[PDB]
Amino acid sequence: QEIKKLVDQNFKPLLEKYDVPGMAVGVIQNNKKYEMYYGLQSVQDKKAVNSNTIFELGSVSKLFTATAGGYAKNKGKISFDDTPGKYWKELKNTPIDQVNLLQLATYTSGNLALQFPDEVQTDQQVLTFFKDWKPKNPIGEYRQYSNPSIGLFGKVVALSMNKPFDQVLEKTIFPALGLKHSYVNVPKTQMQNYAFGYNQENQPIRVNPGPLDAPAYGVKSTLPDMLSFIHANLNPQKYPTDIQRAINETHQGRYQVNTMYQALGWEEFSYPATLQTLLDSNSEQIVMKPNKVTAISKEPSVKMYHKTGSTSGFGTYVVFIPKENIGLVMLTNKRIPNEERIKAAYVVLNAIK
Ligand SMILES: *[B@]([O])([C][N]S(=O)(=O)C1=C(C(F)(F)F)[C]=C(C2=NN=N[N]2)[C]=[C]1)OP([O])([O])=O
Repeated sequence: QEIKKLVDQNFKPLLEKYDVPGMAVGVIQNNKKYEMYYGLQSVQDKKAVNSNTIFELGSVSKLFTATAGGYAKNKGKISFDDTPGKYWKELKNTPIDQVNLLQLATYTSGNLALQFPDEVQTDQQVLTFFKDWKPKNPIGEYRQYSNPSIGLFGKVVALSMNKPFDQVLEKTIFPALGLKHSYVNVPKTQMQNYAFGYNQENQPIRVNPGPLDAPAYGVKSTLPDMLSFIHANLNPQKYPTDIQRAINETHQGRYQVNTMYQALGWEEFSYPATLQTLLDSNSEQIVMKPNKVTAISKEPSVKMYHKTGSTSGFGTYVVFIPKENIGLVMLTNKRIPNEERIKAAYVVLNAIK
């Protein structure tokens, strides 16, 4: 009743403030979905954002990679104590076959940065990168937010399931989540629904191919689909047994970096959380530098979870709180500062609770 008015108060000004052509905000509360749409999926085409608009999720893709890993661990196909060598035959007995599937997933190999270097691109020279991989920091002790790390994990998960990564998500994970319009590759019959992203010059753009892009930042979805994914995270008991387990796996905190608990993809906090706690989670320091991990001391009673994502032309934020049975999704076709994403959501979900 007030939900639409709250989103209007808190999300709608951001379109003018950052010259964002288009935005989709979804709220799910007590199993009722609310969708709110603003502006255009394509400026040049004057095509409006609607329930069919496909946006790039950026690193919110990692939540799908994490979920696919939980599914594989609960079908017996993998173990999070394993190392890559067990699956990627060409890496076995190399120094990367010393780091385990969990550590890759949660960014602790000691020696992986946010990107593969630009020169790495083909299937052949990704293999060579990890062959010549040599340690630096103490395996398992330092959190380094990393596309190569989680990418490796996804590629491994795919190996364990026999099928390439793109097929794991589209033939296995997305259907098991009831998602009808989420893709690693947008088919031809859906290109008309794929938004333009818009860069900082407001030029229209879409995501560039890169090494192990699919598992790290390569998923595209709609607002109804993302609201179903949040529904699943809030109420997994209803889903097939194996995806229930996969989902519960993604909620288990593994370590803390001060006040952010790292789960499989999801960031976890004690609920209620202060706004500032939610922001610090995505600081330069956490995001860009290595940081020393600490074991979980206070196991939070009531937990919330979040994740940001960005491609060059798109912004995503996703948040849910199990015990309040509430969640939010924001999708945009121009990046806005992570902090503005996190803050508007804070004010809406509080105002409703
Ligand atoms: B993720 O979405 C990964 N972010 S990223 O920083 O590695 C990244 C970006 C961008 F800089 F936008 F974030 C963009 C692209 C891109 N590739 N082709 N077109 N754009 C790839 C990676 O997590 P967070 O939210 O922390 O940035």
